[PDB]
Amino acid sequence: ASETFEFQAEITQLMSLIINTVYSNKEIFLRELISNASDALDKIRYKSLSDPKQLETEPDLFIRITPKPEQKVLEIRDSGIGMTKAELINNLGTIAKSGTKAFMEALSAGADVSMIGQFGVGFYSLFLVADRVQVISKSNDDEQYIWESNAGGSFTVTLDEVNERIGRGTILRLFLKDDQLEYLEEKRIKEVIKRHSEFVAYPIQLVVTKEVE
Amino acid sequence: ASETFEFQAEITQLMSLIINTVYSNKEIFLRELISNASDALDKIRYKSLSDPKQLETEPDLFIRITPKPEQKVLEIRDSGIGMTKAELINNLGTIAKSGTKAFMEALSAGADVSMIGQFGVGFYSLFLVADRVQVISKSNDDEQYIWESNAGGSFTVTLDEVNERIGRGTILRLFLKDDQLEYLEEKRIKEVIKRHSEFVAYPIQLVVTKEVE
Ligand SMILES: COC1=C2C[C@@H](C)C[C@H](OC)[C@H](O)[C@H](C)/C=C(\C)[C@@H](OC(N)=O)[C@@H](OC)/C=C\C=C(/C)C(=O)NC(=C(c3ccco3)C1=O)C2=O
Ligand SMILES: COC1=C2C[C@@H](C)C[C@H](OC)[C@H](O)[C@H](C)/C=C(\C)[C@@H](OC(N)=O)[C@@H](OC)/C=C\C=C(/C)C(=O)NC(=C(c3ccco3)C1=O)C2=O
Ligand code: NI
Ligand code: NI
Ligand code: NI
Ligand code: NI
Ligand code: NI
Ligand code: NI
Repeated sequence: ASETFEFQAEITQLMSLIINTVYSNKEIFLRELISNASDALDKIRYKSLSDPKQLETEPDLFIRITPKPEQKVLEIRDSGIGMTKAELINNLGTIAKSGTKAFMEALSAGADVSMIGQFGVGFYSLFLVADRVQVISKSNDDEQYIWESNAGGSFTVTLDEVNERIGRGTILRLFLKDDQLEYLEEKRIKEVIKRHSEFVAYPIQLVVTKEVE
Repeated sequence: ASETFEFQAEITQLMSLIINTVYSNKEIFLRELISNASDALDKIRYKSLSDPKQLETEPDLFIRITPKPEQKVLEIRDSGIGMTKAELINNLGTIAKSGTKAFMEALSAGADVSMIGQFGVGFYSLFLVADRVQVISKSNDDEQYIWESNAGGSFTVTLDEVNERIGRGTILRLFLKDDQLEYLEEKRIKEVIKRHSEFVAYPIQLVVTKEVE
């Protein structure tokens, strides 16, 4: 029925630094979320070694990118390990994150945004291209939940009685900024993926809507 | 929380005649559901003439066909008028339907299955290719509901706390028979649509998943 949570202070700062920022190489947000997806797919594949039944909820391991042009939305789905309510809460904003400080200090010094991934806060690069995100997620150990943020000071978390059922995993639902609609285009997606996500152990799927004529 | 309803007797007979049937031209089920979609799109476009706000819930008028190969499922979506709980109940199985009798008598006499559409029971041709259907629907005048049938003697109707939100309209979710998986293939869909659905006033979209390599 949907709870509101406060962002740890530094995490709010990080998000502002990013959402309010010029910078050409915004395309990196795609490497970052594909990198996350991949990590999440590794984790369930590995968990499944001693627990084969964990795969039963969704046998197929993939990454799938669905531009929804109509809604100015882009979605990155993975059939990875997914995240519980508690995980969404703790890992995505309430708890003091590993390198949020360190990363901003590095930016102060002239570091390239590109590095965000190496500080373990790559997730937040999605604010380069988006003013709202929903992380929708289904872990084998909990119900499906939606974490939502507009880069403000808080996020909500809501039991998901609204989205298609993910069997297991996570959909990143990016509400793209108006200047950033190029990331809805098939050719632009293939380009970024080919150039900067060359070594991914899982198939990357791209959902394309074509009018039959 | 999901109610069970009985099929009017003749409607049960019709469904058996169809689901238990040889016959080459099964492809007609596609004409029939595209024909329905179109009718449903006409109806809201027309309703919108004196009530422009009816379009607000989903401004775009389209038909969209999404083969889900993984789940052996094919979906035909329309952004048409959609159907209420009561409508799903009355119009799709509990009430004595216009030409269900007449149509079966016509089949007894040697009529081609193709004609089902002209008896106003084309909907049931989907059992040519499918052993389970979910009709999921969102009318402007009610919540989203799922009507479900395996061709048996009954259907259920359930408040939809499980599927993506249709803004307005209907998704036909066909669980294809194992002999009928050709209707998952892009080329097969374009063929049937081009040959037998040549004159449709609305764009027909086909969702294709392609692996980026
Ligand atoms: C040491 O674990 C890792 C953490 C610490 C926890 C958050 C891990 C999570 O706990 C529940 C969980 O184990 C998930 C698998 C989470 C993943 C990676 C993502 O979700 C999925 N499923 O797509 C992502 O939301 C999309 C979640 C937040 C990640 C943020 C903050 C990051 O920028 N980076 C990050 C990692 C990483 C991997 C590759 C590049 O960076 C990473 O390995 C981490 O922060
Ligand atoms: C005189 O209205 C019509 C009826 C009688 C009522 C059912 C109408 C419905 O009441 C609420 C409603 O007005 C919807 C718009 C329903 C549509 C057409 C479909 O849903 C959508 N939205 O895709 C379909 O489920 C997919 C529903 C059942 C239809 C069956 C039984 C049919 O085989 N045929 C059929 C028509 C038809 C049109 C073209 C070819 O055949 C038709 O015009 C009819 O039965
Ligand atoms: Ni539009
Ligand atoms: Ni916007
Ligand atoms: Ni580049
Ligand atoms: Ni499979
Ligand atoms: Ni089956
Ligand atoms: Ni033909």
